[PDB]
Amino acid sequence: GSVANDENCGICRMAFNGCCPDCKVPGDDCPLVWGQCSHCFHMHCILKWLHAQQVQQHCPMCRQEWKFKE
Ligand SMILES: [Zn+2]
Ligand SMILES: [Zn+2]
Ligand SMILES: [Zn+2]
Repeated sequence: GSVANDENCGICRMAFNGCCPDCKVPGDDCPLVWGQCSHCFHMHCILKWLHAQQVQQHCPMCRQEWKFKE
């Protein structure tokens, strides 16, 4: 669990210090992407979330215009 840990994604609830679920990559070019806010999701993941669904663009969590923050 009931703890509030933001160290885990929301789409695949994985540790930012790990490799994507659908990606068996060792750890070379598979980092993560952050948003306007603490929001931190895996590039490929999030990217696909918005790159697959054009209907809604608003962040998958906040109602703010999804921003590909650095
Ligand atoms: Zn990956
Ligand atoms: Zn966000
Ligand atoms: Zn993800």
